[PDB]
Amino acid sequence: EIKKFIETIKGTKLFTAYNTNVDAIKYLKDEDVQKLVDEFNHKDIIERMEEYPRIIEEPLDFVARLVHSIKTGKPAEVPIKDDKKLHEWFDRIKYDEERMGGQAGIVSNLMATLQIDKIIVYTPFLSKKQAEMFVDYDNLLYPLVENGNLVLKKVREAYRDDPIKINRIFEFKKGLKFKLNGEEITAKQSTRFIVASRPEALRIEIKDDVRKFLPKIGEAVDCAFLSGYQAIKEEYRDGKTAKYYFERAEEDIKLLKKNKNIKTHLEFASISNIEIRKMVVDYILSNVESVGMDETEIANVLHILGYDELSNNILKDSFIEDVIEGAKILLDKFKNLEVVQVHTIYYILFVCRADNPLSKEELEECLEFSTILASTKAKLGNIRAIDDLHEGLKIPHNKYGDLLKEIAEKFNDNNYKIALSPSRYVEKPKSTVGLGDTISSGAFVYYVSLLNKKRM
Ligand SMILES: Nc1ncnc2c1c(I)cn2[C@@H]1O[C@H](CO)[C@@H](O)[C@H]1O
Ligand SMILES: OC[C@H]1O[C@H](O)[C@H](O)[C@@H](O)[C@@H]1O
Ligand SMILES: [Mg+2]
Repeated sequence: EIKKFIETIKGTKLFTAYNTNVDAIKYLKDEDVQKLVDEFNHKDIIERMEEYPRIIEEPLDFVARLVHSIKTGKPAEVPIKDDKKLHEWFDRIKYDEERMGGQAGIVSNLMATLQIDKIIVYTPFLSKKQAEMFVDYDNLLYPLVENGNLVLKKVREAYRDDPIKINRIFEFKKGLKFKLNGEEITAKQSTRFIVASRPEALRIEIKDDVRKFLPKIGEAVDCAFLSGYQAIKEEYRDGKTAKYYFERAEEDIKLLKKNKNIKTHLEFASISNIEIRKMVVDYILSNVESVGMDETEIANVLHILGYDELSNNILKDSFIEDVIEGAKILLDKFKNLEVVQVHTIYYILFVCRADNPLSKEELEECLEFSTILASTKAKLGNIRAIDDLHEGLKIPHNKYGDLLKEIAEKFNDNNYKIALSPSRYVEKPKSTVGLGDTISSGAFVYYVSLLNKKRM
């Protein structure tokens, strides 16, 4: 059964862009949080939470948004300003581990670990330290231009004297507790709060040298997993703007498809700036075949598209019926879209049109594979070998499963195909960062694999 999953994906080839970084991870304990809040007047924390800062300019902004994430039990990603004083305050924190971060980095590593035929990863900065966090696999490749020719080089050997990007990941578990202004706050969910660096010099783009060869890169692969748009700023000091990078990124997608119509996937993320979030919808979502979102992310998209009541209902009640309705709206709105994927702590869902070449059972097989990856990663923290997948396979489907599945399954009809795999939930997960990327990329690569297998 693991064998069979691995065989099925082996011939699939993947391009991924644009974001790789170091994720410096802190596993928060009660006392770590208590110490963070005790550095401030508890009243100042409550007042700053009322303001809801969407960018971290001083440590109090961080503490406010972290408490908010713990209290609501919801993940968030919030950018920092680049100043020294703030950067240094964050360095005094003792991190427990460093690992590959960023969608394109995590997905690359996963697919190298799973031993698919080829992975081509692009990111603009590739320092030695960064490159050496990639998995050692001869067919995990980075595109270089040498004497006017495209060279695909093993990523770990392709490094140069580039700067390094570091994001800071604050992981907490269900049951974590602390006191703020007399109130004991207890985490009801295990999740993570991300402090996002957006270094001025690091652009979400393919640089001109490589960009000339995007069509050839597309022909070399079967599909593309794209993300990183979440770090685009409205303005750069050199006068470039979000619009410039978004127009360019939309064109990247057409260039990739120019000589081969590969499947492309957008992975959404928590995007603090609502103007950037809108641009991801307008420029990227409109041009891809697959989209991966959590529940909050689909609500956010729906709100951008003017479906305010449905989006707020999703946020409020998380009814699977409402999520499905939202997915259908996306399918109806975006003709290029073939599959809408939503993942929550309870399930992963695919919504497709009836005309999709895959059957409902084949869609299910994609999701069942993906859930094994995600639960393995939740248990161990990392998927280091194919053999690790036996961990995920031991964990049973969560107790809401038959029920969620039953509800969703009734929306299969003449117009739409729906598949749902309940999560295989682990009470005390080692970590949560990258679980979505793991599930989304697994499901998508499996989907592409089954399409191509059927086409022959
Ligand atoms: N504690 C956990 N234990 C096992 N699996 C987990 C989690 C959590 I937190 C999330 N997930 C799985 O990751 C996917 C992305 O949220 C979800 O869809 C889900 O499959
Ligand atoms: O999916 C997890 C990744 O996604 C995010 O968008 C973060 O920027 C990155 O730090 C993290 O590794
Ligand atoms: Mg995600």
